[PDB]
Amino acid sequence: DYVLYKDATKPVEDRVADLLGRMTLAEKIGQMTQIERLVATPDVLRDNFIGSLLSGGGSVPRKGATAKEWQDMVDGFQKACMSTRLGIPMIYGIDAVHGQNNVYGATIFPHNVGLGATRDPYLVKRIGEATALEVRATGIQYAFAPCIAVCRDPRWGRCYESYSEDRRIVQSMTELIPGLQGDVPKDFTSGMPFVAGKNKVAACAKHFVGDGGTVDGINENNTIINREGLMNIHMPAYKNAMDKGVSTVMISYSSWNGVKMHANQDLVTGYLKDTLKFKGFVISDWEGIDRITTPAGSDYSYSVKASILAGLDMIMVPNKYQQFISILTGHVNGGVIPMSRIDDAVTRILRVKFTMGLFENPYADPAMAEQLGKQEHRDLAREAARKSLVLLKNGKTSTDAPLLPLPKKAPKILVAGSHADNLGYQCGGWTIEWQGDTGRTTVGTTILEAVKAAVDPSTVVVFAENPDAEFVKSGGFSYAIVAVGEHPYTETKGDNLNLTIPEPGLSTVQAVCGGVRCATVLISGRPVVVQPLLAASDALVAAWLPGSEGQGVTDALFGDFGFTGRLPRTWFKSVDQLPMNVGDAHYDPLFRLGYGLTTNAT
Ligand SMILES: *[C@@H]1O[C@H](CO)[C@@H](O[C@@H]2O[C@H](CO)[C@@H](O[C@@H]3O[C@H](CO[C@H]4O[C@H](CO)[C@@H](O)[C@H](O)[C@@H]4O[C@@H]4O[C@H](CO)[C@@H](O)[C@H](O)[C@H]4NC(C)=O)[C@@H](O)[C@H](O)[C@@H]3O)[C@H](O)[C@H]2NC(C)=O)[C@H](O[C@@H]2O[C@@H](C)[C@@H](O)[C@@H](O)[C@@H]2O)[C@H]1NC(C)=O
Ligand SMILES: *[C@@H]1O[C@H](CO)[C@@H](O[C@@H]2O[C@H](CO)[C@@H](O[C@@H]3O[C@H](CO)[C@@H](O)[C@H](O)[C@@H]3O)[C@H](O)[C@H]2NC(C)=O)[C@H](O)[C@H]1NC(C)=O
Ligand SMILES: *[C@@H]1O[C@H](CO)[C@@H](O[C@@H]2O[C@H](CO)[C@@H](O)[C@H](O)[C@H]2NC(C)=O)[C@H](O)[C@H]1NC(C)=O
Repeated sequence: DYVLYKDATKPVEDRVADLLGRMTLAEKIGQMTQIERLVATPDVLRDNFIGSLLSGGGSVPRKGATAKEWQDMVDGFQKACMSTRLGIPMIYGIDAVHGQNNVYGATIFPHNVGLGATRDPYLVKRIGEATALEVRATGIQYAFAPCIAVCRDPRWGRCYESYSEDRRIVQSMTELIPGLQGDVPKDFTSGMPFVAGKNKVAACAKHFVGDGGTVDGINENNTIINREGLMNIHMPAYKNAMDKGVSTVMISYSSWNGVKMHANQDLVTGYLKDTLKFKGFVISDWEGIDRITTPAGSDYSYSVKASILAGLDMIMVPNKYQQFISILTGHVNGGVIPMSRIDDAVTRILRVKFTMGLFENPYADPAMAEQLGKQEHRDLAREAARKSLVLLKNGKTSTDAPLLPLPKKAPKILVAGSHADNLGYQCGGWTIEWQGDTGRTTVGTTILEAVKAAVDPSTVVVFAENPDAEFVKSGGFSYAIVAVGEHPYTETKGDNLNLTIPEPGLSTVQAVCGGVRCATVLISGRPVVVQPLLAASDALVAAWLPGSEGQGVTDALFGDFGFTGRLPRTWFKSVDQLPMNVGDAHYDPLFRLGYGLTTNAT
C-alpha cells in the first residue's frame, strides 16, 4: 500500500514517525553510525544500514581531485545506501570551516579569529552562503561549522577557530548558520532544525560546551569554572544557534569540572535538549566517546553506554563501526539502553534529513560543480581578508610620516619573509591537509603575487625570502613588505606555551627594517609575543590567517581601502599574564580588545 515516509508532500514529523515505525533495531542503530570514507564500501554501507559518512581532515578521494570527482565519490556511497530495504539516504559530513577547505581549488576564507576582527556579521553570513555553494559543488550536504568556541587562552591550538574571547562577538557571528543553511521562516521555533534546500547545507554548532575555556588552553582538557561562567561565557552562542535553526551540535572532547562532555547527561539532554529545546541531532567528535575513558578506548562498552545514555544521537566512530554497532546492539538487546533512547536519536536524525530535503535530493547536482572556487567567492574572501586586518602600528614616532598606504609607483621595492610567498602558511591549519601545509597547496594568490599584481608597471619588484642587512641597505629599495609568523597547525599540534613565532622571522624583520622603511605583515592564528617585531617595524599589520586571497592584504597596504579591523582578542605583554581577558581585574594588555589603527583610501 501507500508509503507515507516516501511522500514528499507530507509533513516532516509525519514522515519521521512513519519511517521510524518501520525500522528494525539494525536500521535504527545504523542511522546512528557515522563512518570515515576510508573504511566505507557499498557492501559495508548497505549491510550495516549506515546513516552517515564523513571526511576527516585531509581525507580526499585523490590529491587535487575535481569537483566532479567528489560528486562521483559521494554519489557512489549514496547509491549503496539508497539500495537498502528502506532506502534511507546518507548525509555526508565534512570540515568546511573556512570554505570547502579540504577540496583542492576551493576558495579559502580567513579563519574565524580574523573574521571576528571585522565585526561584520553580514559578511560572515555571506561567507556561509558562498561556503554552502562550494560544499554542494562537491556533492557534500553537511558542514561541521561554525565553531562557536569562546577561546579564553591564546595558548589553545584552536584559538584561531574562535571568533573572539568576547562571547558577544561570537554570538553576533552565528550568522554563519543562516548563511550555510538559509534563513528560517518568520514563524520558526527556536531549537528546530532547518536547511532551505539542495543549495544549502546543514550546519553544526561546536563544540558543546566550553571547549574554549580549558585550563592553560590545553586542548581537549578540563574547563574549571562555576555554572555561572559556563552560562555567561561559553553557553550564550548556542541559544543564538537554536534561534537561527542550527541543524546539529557536536560535543566537545573537553570536560567541565572533571566531567566528560561526551558523558554529561545534564548538559546534553537536560540543558541542550530539554531546556534549550534543541530538536536537531547531537553528534560526537572524532572518537569522542573513546576518550571518555582513560586510556582512551580502554572500555569501549562503557564509552558507548555512557555517551548514548547521556543523550548523543549520532556517533562519529569513525572507523571501527563493527565494534560500535555490535556493542550498542548488545546494550539494547540487554535492556541497558532503552528503545526510547534509540528511538529519540533516530527521530532527530531523520527529522534533520527530511527537513533538508535529502529524501528528495540524495544525489549531487552536476551543475553545482562550477561553484567551487567561483571568482565571486574569491572576491568575497578577498574582501573579508582585507577587512580582517588590524593595523597595530603605522609610524615609529608621533611625528613620523605615516608609512601606509604605500605608493603603488616606486622605482624599486622589496617583498620578503617566510610568509611573503607561501600560500600554505597564509591559509593555516584546516587547508588541504588537516594540519595545513607549506607551499603552493592550492589555487590562490600569495602576498608576493598580490604585490606584483598591484604595483605600477614601472615599479620593479624584488623578492628575497631572508635577505641580510647588507642586501637591503645596498638594494636601493623605497620600502619593503615583510611577512612572517606561525606555521600551519590544528588542534593539539597547535598548543603553544611560549607563543613566540618561529625563526627566522624577527631577524628578517630586523635585517630588512634596518635597511629600509618596512611594513610587517604578521601571519598568525592568535596574538604572539610582538614587542620585538613592533620595535623594528615602521608599520605592522596583524593579518591573522587571511586565506587563499592574498590581494586582500595589499588592498589595504596600498590604500585601495582603509584599514578598519579591530582586535577580536586581547594582545598580551607576556605569556605569564595569561589567562587574561577583557573585564579581568588584573587587565594589563599590550593592546586592549577593540584596538585598531585606521587609514583612509587614497
Ligand atoms: C614554542 O612552542 C612550540 C610548540 O611547543 C615550539 O614549536 C614546536 O617545536 C617542536 C620542536 O621544538 C616541533 O616538533 C618537531 O617538528 C619537526 C618538524 O617541524 C617542522 O614542520 C612542522 C610541520 O610538519 C611545522 O609545524 C614546524 O614549525 C616545522 O616547520 C619548519 O620550521 C623550520 C624552522 O622555521 C622552517 O625552516 C621550515 O621551512 C618549516 N617547514 C615546514 C614543514 O613548514 C619534526 O621533524 C620533529 O620530529 C618534531 O616533531 C613542532 O613542530 C613545533 N611546532 C610548531 C607548529 O611549530 C617552539 O619551538 C620553536 O620553533 C620550532 C619550529 C623549532 O624551530 C624550535 O627549535 C623552536 O624553539 C617553541 N619555541 C620556544 C620559545 O621554545
Ligand atoms: C589534562 O591535561 C593533563 C596534562 O596533559 C592530563 O594529565 C596527564 O594525564 C595522562 C593520563 O590521562 C598521564 O599519562 C601518563 O601515562 C603513563 C603511561 O602512558 C602513566 O604511567 C603515567 O602515570 C601517566 O598516567 C600524564 O602523566 C598526565 N600529565 C600530567 C603530569 O599532568 C590530564 O589527564 C588532562 N585531563 C583532562 C580533563 O583532559
Ligand atoms: C576615514 O576612516 C575613518 C576610520 O574608519 C572613517 O570613520 C569610520 O567610519 C565608519 C563607517 O565607514 C564608522 O562606522 C566608524 O564609526 C568611523 N570611525 C571613526 C570613529 O571615525 C571615516 O569615515 C573615513 N573617512 C573617509 C573620507 O574615508
